Order: sequence, then C-alpha cells, then structure tokens
Amino acid sequence: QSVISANEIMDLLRGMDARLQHLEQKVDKVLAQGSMVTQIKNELSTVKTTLATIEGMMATV
Amino acid sequence: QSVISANEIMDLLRGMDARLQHLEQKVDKVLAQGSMVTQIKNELSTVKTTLATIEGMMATV
Amino acid sequence: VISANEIMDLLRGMDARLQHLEQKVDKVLAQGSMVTQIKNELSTVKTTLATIEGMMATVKIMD
Amino acid sequence: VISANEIMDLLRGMDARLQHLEQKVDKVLAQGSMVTQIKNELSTVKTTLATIEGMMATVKIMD
Repeated sequence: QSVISANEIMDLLRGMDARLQHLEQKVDKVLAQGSMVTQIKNELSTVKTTLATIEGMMATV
Repeated sequence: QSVISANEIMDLLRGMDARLQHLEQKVDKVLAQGSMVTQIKNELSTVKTTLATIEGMMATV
Repeated sequence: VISANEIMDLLRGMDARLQHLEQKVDKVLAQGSMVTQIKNELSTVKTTLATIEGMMATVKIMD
Repeated sequence: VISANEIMDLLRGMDARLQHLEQKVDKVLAQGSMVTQIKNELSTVKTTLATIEGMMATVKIMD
C-alpha cells in the first residue's frame, strides 16, 4: 500500500484533467456560438433603422 | 386607392416593428445566457488550478 | 418603377421570415434551463475540489 | 485526518459530475446548427430590406 493508494488517486486526477480539457474545448465552442448571437443583435439594430427609413418614405408618399 | 395602398404598407411595416422588438427582447435573453457561459469558462480555469495543486500534494505524499 | 403590390408582397415575405427566425430564437432560449444547470453543477465541483484541497492540507493553529 | 479511500470516493464523485456536465454542454453545443441558421436568415432579411429601400428611392444619374 501507500504508494499504491497515491498512484490510484493520481489516476483519478489525470482522468479529471482530461475531462477538464474536453470541457474547455466544448465550452470554447459555445463561446464562439455566443459571438454570433452578438452579431445577430447587431443585425437587428440595422434592420430597425432600415424599417424606419422605409416608414419615413411611406409617410411622404 | 393611393392612400389605401400606403396605409396597408404602413400596417405591414408596423407589424414588422413589433416583431423586431420581440426578437430584440428574446435575443437580449440569449445574450444573458452567453454571459454565464463566460462564467462557466472561468470556473473551468479555476478547477484546473485546484486539480494541479492537489496533484502537487499527491506527488509529495 | 416598383408597385405598391410588389412592396406588400416583399414585406409579407420578410414578415414570415422574421416569424420563423423568432421560432428558432425561442428554441435556443429554451436551452437556458440547461446553461444554468451547467453553471450550478460546475460551481459545486469547483467548491468541492477547493474544499478537498483544504481538508488534505495540514494546518497548524494555536489558541 | 482524511483517508486515501475517502479522497478516491470524492474524486470519483467529482468525475461523475464532470461527465454529466459534459453531456449537458454537448446538448447546448448541438444548438449551434440553430444559431447559425438564425444569423443567416436574419442577414437575408437585412440585405433584402436595404435593397427594397434602394428600389423605392428615386435616383437621378447621367451619362
């Protein structure tokens, strides 16, 4: 024992390191997803401005 | 006609304004979702640091 | 020149696309229930690991 | 003092929670297909509306 126990604990820790690295790769992908939600928000602002111009047009024939 | 057509077009435009405002409220909510993905990413960094300390501990008994 | 009827048709098309966009945004939103769970579960892991680190450490303290 | 076995049990618990976290992150990721569609569909609406604005406007130009 003694060294055996520490080796077995170390094996759990390394397996968890690997999980964490996989989680980080996945979460990075979700973050990239978020950056286009940010672009979607921008596009919305632009669409509103365009509608308002068209509305001004329609109001004056 | 003439004024009728412009009124009918204006009705479409206003309906689209309302849709845009609803879309903005929803997209704002997705953006808030994203801000906790950002917190999740942070928590991951911290967990890794904690595992590394525990690993140092286990390496020296 | 463009006709009023053609304008109405194009706007009606746009309005349909916005609605369909809206439906998809709704489905993404419905995932929030999940992102919150992820945050809370990860937070539990974080706190627990840090606690374990502390339990393992030898602390010397006097009265 | 804490025992090696107790440490192994707690770590095994944490490892299970990470896995379950991972499953949930995977489900959120699978939504990307949807966020991209939203971006592309909104972009079409944006471009089309701006185009319509231009079609409606009277433009004077000479050779």
